[PDB]
Amino acid sequence: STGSATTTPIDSLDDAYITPVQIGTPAQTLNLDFDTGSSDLWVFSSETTASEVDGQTIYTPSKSTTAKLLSGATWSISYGDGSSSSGDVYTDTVSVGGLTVTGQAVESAKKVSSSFTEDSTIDGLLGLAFSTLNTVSPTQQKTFFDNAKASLDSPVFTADLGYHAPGTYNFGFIDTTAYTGSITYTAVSTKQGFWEWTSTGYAVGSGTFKSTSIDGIADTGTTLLYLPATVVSAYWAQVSGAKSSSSVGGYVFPCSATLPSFTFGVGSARIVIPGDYIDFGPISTGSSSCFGGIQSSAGIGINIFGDVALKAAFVVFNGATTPTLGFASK
Ligand SMILES: N=C(N)SCc1ccc(CSC(=N)N)cc1
Ligand SMILES: N=C(N)SCc1ccc(CSC(=N)N)cc1
Repeated sequence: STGSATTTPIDSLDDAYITPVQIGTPAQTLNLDFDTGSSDLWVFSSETTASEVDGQTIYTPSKSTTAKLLSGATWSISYGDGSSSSGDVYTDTVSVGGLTVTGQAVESAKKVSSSFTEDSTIDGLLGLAFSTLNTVSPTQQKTFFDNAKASLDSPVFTADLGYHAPGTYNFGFIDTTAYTGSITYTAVSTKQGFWEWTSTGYAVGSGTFKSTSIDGIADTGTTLLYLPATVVSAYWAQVSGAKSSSSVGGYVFPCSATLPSFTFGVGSARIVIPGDYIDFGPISTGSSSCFGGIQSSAGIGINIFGDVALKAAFVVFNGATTPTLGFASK
């Protein structure tokens, strides 16, 4: 089997991407944030504290004839931005782009933090990291991908995120029309539960490539590209007037600037992030200071190849017995 679903930016800045997901019988369609940096499928629901729901579509398990309460199971998770959510667990039928899993753990939120409430466009998360990170207790649950894998034509999924445009998540096949050139595969460590890999270096604009190992994670659930301070300083030094702002929380730059590209290495291959992809727009409405899309990972404890990087590529998440990642230009 295979599945194929379109993923759409939530706003004009590509702050996150949502993908429609069918849950239950009859189907209830929710728009979820597919997150290769976590491993829980959780949804706003009829159980969510009423004051914490503001415009999201909810899952109502009592209206699904295939929903079953997973007795005694609870979950609780935190995200890189300090947001969090928690609740109880059902199993139900979940379909993505025509691919169906029965018995998928659907984590129903009883509580969500304010940043989830305030974002009406995201109805929950669909985790695609390794199932060892799943938070359900006392019996850990498998991700949608893990549950689907045995049925898939090939044990892979692919991320093809758009820049200010829709893109695609495919399960079970590699669309050879969706990329240029070849896919370069690279080793993954699963020891932290992430799609963790080592980039072979970087270049800024038309500058020379610096060969240096950069360990980090392929994370569709993080918006920006977080890299070591040395790398990020080298990038922003090429932008007149750019500075690191302690009060804003990162590098900012004049909105009048034209940004240079940023290249990262995948083995001997090179993925080029166009400069425009690094512009995250005014720091506050009406400002002429703009927020940068490449930020320091110092203090986060890991480098993160988030959407800024991934959207410049066609990315294969190969979930064979020894997982690997693939990257192609597009
Ligand atoms: N694990 C560590 N000690 S590094 C801290 C860290 C790890 C992962 C993320 C992204 S989580 C996500 N995409 N839901 C953010 C921060
Ligand atoms: N806690 C605060 N000082 S402001 C909290 C807050 C953030 C964002 C908005 C606009 S998005 C919306 N209304 N859903 C409204 C309130």
